[PDB]
Amino acid sequence: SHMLEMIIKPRVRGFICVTAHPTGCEANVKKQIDYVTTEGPIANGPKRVLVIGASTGYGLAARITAAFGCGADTLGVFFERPGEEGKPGTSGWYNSAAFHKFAAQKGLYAKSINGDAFSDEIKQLTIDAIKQDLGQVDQVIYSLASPRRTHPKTGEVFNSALKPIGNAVNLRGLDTDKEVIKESVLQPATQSEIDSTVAVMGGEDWQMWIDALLDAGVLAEGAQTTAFTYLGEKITHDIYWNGSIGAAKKDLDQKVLAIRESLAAHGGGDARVSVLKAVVSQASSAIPMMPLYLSLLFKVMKEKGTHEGCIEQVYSLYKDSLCGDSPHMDQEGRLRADYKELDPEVQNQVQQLWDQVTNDNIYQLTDFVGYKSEFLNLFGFGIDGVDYDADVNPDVKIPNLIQG
Ligand SMILES: NC(=O)C1=CN([C@@H]2O[C@H](COP(=O)(O)OP(=O)(O)OC[C@H]3O[C@@H](n4cnc5c(N)ncnc54)[C@H](O)[C@@H]3O)[C@@H](O)[C@H]2O)C=CC1
Ligand SMILES: CCCCCCc1ccn(Cc2cccc(N)c2C)c(=O)c1
Ligand code: NA
Repeated sequence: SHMLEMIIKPRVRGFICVTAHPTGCEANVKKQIDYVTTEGPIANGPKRVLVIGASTGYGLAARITAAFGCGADTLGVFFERPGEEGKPGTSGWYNSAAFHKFAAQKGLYAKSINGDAFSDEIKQLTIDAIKQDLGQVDQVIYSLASPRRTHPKTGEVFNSALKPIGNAVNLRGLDTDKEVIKESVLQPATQSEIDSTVAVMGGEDWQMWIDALLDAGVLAEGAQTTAFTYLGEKITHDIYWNGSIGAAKKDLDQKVLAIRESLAAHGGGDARVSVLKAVVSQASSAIPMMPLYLSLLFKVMKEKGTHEGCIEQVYSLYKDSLCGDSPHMDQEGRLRADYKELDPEVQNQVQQLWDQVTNDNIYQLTDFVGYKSEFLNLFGFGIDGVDYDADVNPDVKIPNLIQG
């Protein structure tokens, strides 16, 4: 059986960790669950939840909160690679395998669909799943993060860009491989790259989802949907909020209105763009700015007692705003969970440290240690009480997994 099993260690290829540890991912999922159950149940939550992008990061945390905080039956959709012999699957695959296992232990429904959520096919499989099992869903979480989209009608492949708009920008960053503070310049996005980014990360596909569920009649009265967004501090504004990715996020703000209008006449349902804080994710070393900003932010927020990851954010988002008696609303009608990051004193401290960090003082000025630990945690590595010396079978299976 040693030929079918292997010792799995991190392998970092060009800022991407290309391995994932199944036992560690299970431990990470369990830790997120134990957080939710320790904090306690959430009153008045949805009971039948569809999460689009349910295998990692914020969508995973939404699934865990819905299931183990609100007691929801959950249907998840994601796009992940199964493990095979000699070849660890993606962290999201192992995460979902662990979710299904823990859901069943607690007697909660868990079914998942692995495939392209941008396609009509997957929307159909999802509809069919709800009809057979749930009747309808009360809540739809939209949490896809993707670099590309195949348009379901036209077949066109759109690619997102992470560029400023207008002028080129100098962005200070941390190269996590060489452990050097260094700057690079990004050229402004072309109108074409802006439209492509809005096609991928804007709100059309979210619309196509809520319309497809409606046209099939699988949405309960008083239903609710939310898509996640990031606004960030002024230091991220040039590249994020006012760049190509921010153009996409602003498209979401123009989608959420037609969404809310349709659900509000439908038993007083509701729809909101929800704004969340920056966290370490699979794509954090997309641009070396993110690791530097996270390392700084983690240190500052830890000194204030306010540091959080995905599960802490989404638990509050559900308890305070999605299901709570005091929604934390902004001037635009967005739900906000990100205010501890945007606190003026935090921004100021992060901004002051930003111009001071050098190769020599990274560990004295920042929580780069913490960034690295959370980044490895995502793939199931560096976790407490996991025996990393033991052989493991990378081919972990998932019951009630529809493969599309
Ligand atoms: N990571 C961060 O600091 C923040 C992210 N957000 C927003 O939260 C949302 C979730 O992002 P993360 O948690 O970072 O992403 P992530 O990479 O952890 O997860 C994205 C999910 O999308 C799924 N997915 C990607 N392409 C898909 C496809 N074609 N079809 C089906 N599933 C697909 C992945 O399987 C995964 O379940 C995004 O809208 C992001 O912009 C909001 C605030 C900050
Ligand atoms: C400089 C770091 C500040 C940005 C951190 C918050 C953040 C981090 C990741 N993402 C997802 C994302 C951001 C940028 C490019 C791409 N492709 C994707 C999927 C967000 O939307 C938001
Ligand atoms: Na997600």
